[PDB]
Amino acid sequence: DNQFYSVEVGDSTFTVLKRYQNLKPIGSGAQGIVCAAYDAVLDRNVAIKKLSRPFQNQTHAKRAYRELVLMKCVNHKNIISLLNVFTPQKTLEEFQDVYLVMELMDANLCQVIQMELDHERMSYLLYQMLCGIKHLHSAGIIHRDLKPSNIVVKSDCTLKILDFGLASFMMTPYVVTRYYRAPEVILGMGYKENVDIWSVGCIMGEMVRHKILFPGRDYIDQWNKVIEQLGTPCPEFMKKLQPTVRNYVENRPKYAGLTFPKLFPDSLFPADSEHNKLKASQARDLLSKMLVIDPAKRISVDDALQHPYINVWYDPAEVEAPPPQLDEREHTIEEWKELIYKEVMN
Ligand SMILES: CNC(=O)c1cc(-n2ncc3cc(Nc4c(F)cccc4Cl)c(COC)cc32)cs1
Repeated sequence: DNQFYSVEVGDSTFTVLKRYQNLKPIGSGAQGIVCAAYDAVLDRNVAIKKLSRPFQNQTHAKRAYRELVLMKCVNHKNIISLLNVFTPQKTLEEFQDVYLVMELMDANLCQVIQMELDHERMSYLLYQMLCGIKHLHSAGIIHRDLKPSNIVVKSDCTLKILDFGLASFMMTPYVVTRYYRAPEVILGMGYKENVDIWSVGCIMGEMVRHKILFPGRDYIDQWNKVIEQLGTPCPEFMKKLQPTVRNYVENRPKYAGLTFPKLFPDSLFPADSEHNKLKASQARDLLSKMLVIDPAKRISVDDALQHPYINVWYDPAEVEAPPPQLDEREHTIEEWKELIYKEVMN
């Protein structure tokens, strides 16, 4: 009679529509436990994410509402698209949980990063990342927090970005991964579309080095890794800085910065055949153009898509697909609950 049923995965309770069977865990973290399942109605495997009272506080609520709203604005194969959204609760007063359903992928990009990838797969993953970012930008969405843990991949090299980036305080075991954020974000500068190119360069470089490029306890540590490796930025960059942050950055110890042959030596690249020698030099060239502190000097998304390392995959239908409510302010728990509930059941 009832449309739903409940099972215990890990230690969370999943109450899902009966069409979804054989729930197995695949991931946990920030704002959602996730299960794989078989969708008996679509005859395909899916991933199901549980949002446990997303309205419980501002940080959870703004992200839940935003990503439920934004996913109807984008339509692109390298960007999340939902198959279903539902709550097992019946009225607003009973509402607690939201369940999101998408295609089941094969792996997280963190997993792929730990592998040895030929140039064809690396360049195809990066090409798809840039296509998705370009689609987001065309829809007026600048991500600012692109990171591998929110990117998923299938065995055939196809890739999807799962989140929409930045707009806090969390009272939980949770901690935010900040290593892929641009200097604009680290330093509070304001930004344009190519803020996301930095994060792609951080992902790129980690595929080559198999180590996080700019680790650190906080932005303090992080900034130190940035300047130690790329060198202190030019005065032209300093002048963009708010006057207090400028003082801190200018008074940091001055480093000259390593060249990119030394940051990404030949050893890290496939370079036995002439084809692979050439691709290694094209890869390091692209790296040197997106790991650039000053956004005025950093390569754009469009130019990155024309780079010789990337454009071997080009095709008009992928990079330029037709683009498409609103982003809201501070609300109470009660108000967020109703906003999310109403978006859940359009
Ligand atoms: C055999 N397959 C595997 O081992 C793997 C499959 C995946 N995989 N595939 C899809 C997918 C979606 C989400 N998040 C999510 C969701 F489930 C539903 C709606 C929205 C969102 Cl953002 C997560 C959780 O990411 C932290 C992992 C996911 C990763 S490893």
